[PDB]
Amino acid sequence: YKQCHKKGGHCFPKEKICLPPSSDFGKMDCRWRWKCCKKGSG
Repeated sequence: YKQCHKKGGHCFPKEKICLPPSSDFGKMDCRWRWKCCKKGSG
């Protein structure tokens, strides 16, 4: 919501696929062990 939203993404745990496989962010403004995901074009 804070850092990731400028790019445009939602938080998901550290295990699922961020599809398309391009913009997967690490520790953004999620919690300690979760990540933020954004698509490319799809």
